[PDB]
Amino acid sequence: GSVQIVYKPVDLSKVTSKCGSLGNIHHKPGGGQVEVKSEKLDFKDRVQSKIGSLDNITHVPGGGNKKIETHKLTFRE
Amino acid sequence: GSVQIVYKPVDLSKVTSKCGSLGNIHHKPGGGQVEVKSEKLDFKDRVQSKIGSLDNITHVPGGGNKKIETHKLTFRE
Amino acid sequence: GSVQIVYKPVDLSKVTSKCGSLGNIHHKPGGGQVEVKSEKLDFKDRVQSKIGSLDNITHVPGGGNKKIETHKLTFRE
Amino acid sequence: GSVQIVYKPVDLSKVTSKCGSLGNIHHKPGGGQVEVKSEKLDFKDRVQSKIGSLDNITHVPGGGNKKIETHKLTFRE
Amino acid sequence: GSVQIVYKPVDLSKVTSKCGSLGNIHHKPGGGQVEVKSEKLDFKDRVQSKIGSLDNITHVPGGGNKKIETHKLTFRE
Amino acid sequence: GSVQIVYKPVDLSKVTSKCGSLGNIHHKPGGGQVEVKSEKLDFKDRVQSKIGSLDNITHVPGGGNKKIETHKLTFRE
Amino acid sequence: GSVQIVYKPVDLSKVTSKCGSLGNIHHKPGGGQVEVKSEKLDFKDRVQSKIGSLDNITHVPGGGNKKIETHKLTFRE
Amino acid sequence: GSVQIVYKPVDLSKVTSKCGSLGNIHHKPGGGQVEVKSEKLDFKDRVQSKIGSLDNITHVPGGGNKKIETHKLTFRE
Amino acid sequence: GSVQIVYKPVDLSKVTSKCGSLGNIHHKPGGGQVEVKSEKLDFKDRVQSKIGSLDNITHVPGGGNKKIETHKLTFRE
Amino acid sequence: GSVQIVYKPVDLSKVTSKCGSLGNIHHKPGGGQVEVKSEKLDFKDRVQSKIGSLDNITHVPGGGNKKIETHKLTFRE
Repeated sequence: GSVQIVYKPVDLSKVTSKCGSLGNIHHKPGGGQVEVKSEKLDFKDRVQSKIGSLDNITHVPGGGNKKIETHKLTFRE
Repeated sequence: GSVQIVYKPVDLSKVTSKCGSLGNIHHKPGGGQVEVKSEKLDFKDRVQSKIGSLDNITHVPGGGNKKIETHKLTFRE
Repeated sequence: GSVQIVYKPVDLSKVTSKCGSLGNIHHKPGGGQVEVKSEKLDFKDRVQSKIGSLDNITHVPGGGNKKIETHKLTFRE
Repeated sequence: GSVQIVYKPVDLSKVTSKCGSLGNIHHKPGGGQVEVKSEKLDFKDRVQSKIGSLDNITHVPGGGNKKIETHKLTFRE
Repeated sequence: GSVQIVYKPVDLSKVTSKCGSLGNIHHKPGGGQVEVKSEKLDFKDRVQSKIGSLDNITHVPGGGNKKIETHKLTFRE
Repeated sequence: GSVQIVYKPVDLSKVTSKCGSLGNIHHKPGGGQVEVKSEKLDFKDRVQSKIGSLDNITHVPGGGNKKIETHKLTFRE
Repeated sequence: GSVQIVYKPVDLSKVTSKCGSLGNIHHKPGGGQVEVKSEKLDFKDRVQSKIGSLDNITHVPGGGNKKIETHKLTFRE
Repeated sequence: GSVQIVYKPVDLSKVTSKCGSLGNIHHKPGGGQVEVKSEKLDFKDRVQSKIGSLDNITHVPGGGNKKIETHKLTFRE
Repeated sequence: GSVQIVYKPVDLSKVTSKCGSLGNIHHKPGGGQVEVKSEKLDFKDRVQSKIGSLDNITHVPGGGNKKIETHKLTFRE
Repeated sequence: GSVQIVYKPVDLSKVTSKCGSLGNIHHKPGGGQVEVKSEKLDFKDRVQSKIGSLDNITHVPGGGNKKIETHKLTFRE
């Protein structure tokens, strides 16, 4: 029993953007107050906890085009 | 018993955008107050917890076109 | 018993957008107050919890076109 | 017993939009107050809980065209 | 039983962006206050905890185009 | 014409209060938002204006007994 | 014409208070946002204006007994 | 015409307070945001203006008994 | 015409307070943000302006008893 | 015309306070941000301006009893 597998995907996609002028952005967060209480904490795996945070993020990219592509081939016998 | 598999998808997609002028954005969060109470915490897996947060995000991309593409081929015997 | 499988999908889709001028956006959240109480917490899987949050998000992309495409081929014997 | 399978879908769809001018958007949330009480919490699966939140989202994309396409081929013997 | 596997995906994708002028960005976070209490902490895995943080991030890239591509081939006998 | 005026009021009043125990008071205002617009403003007298305010007052006195007493004698000829 | 005026008011008032125990007071204002617009402002007298304020006052006196007493005698000829 | 004026008010008032124990007071203001706009400002008198303020006052006196007493005698001819 | 004026007020008032124990006071202001705009400012009198302030005051006196007393005698001819 | 004026007020007032123990005071201001804009400023009188300030005051006196007393006698002819 012969098994033949051909895996030749083709991609020619394009992801572009144009923006003539970009600016004049104001970000003025007005403070705040946060309080958290805990006693026991157990993390044993791929964990990404985030406890008691006060964050401000100003994200202004001229591009920001995102492309994700995943290929997977599994063979079992 | 011979098995033949051909896997040749073709992609020529395009994802574009045009924006002549972009700006004059005002973000003024007015504070706040948050309180959380816990005692026991057990995370053992692919967890993404987020406890007691006060966040402000200003996200202004000139592009921001997103493309996700996944291929998968599983063979069992 | 010979088995022949041909998998050649074709895609030429396009997802575009045009916007001559974009701006003059005001975001003024007026604070707030949130309180949460818990004692026992067990997360063991692909969990995405989010407890006790006060968030403001200003999302202004000039593009923002999203395309998701998934292919899957499973063979069993 | 020979089995022949041909899988060649064709797509040439387009999803576009035009907007000459876009702006002058005001978002003024007037605060609030939320309180939640719990003691036992067990999440063991693909869960997406969200407990005790006060959120404001201002989403203004110049594009925002969304396209989702999924292909699946299952073979059993 | 001979097994032949051909794995020749082709990629010619492009991810570009143009932005004529970009600037005039103001980020003025107004302080804050955060307090966290815990006693026991056990992390034994790929953990990425983050406890009690007050962060401000100003992220302004002229490019910022992101591309992620993963290939995987598993053979079992 | 002789005029005789005798002005001898007598006061022995008492204003007391007793409170054995006083406490456990919670004041949690949930933010808000107020906007006022004006152009011309003229105040020329004993004025006590108050324009565009967002106030929270927590007033807990153990005493708080108030006594006001005014005497006035006017003579004309 | 002889005029005789006697002005001998008597006061023996008392204003007291007792409070055995006083405490456990929580004041947690949740932020806010206020905006005022004006162009012309003229104050020429005993004025006590207050424009565009965001105030929190926690007033806890153990006493706080207030007494106001005014005497006035006017003679004209 | 002889004029005789006798002005002998008597005061023996007392203003006291007792408080056995006083404490455990929490004041946690959660930020905020205030904006004021003006162009012309003229104050020529006993004025007490206060423009664009964000204040927090924690006033805890063990006493705090206030007494105001004013005497006035005006003679005209 | 002889004029006789006798001005002998008597005061024996007392203003006291007792507080056995006083403490455990927490003051935690959570920041904020204030902005004021003006161009013309004219103050020519007993003025007490206060423009664009962010203040926190923690006032804890063990005493704090206040007494104000004013006498005035005006004679005209 | 002889004029006789006798001005002999008597004061024996007392203003006291007792506080057995006083302490354990925490003052933790969480920053902030204030901005003021002006161009013309004219002060010609008894003025007490205060522009663009960020102040924290911790005032803890063991005494703090205040007494104000003013006498005035005006004679005209």
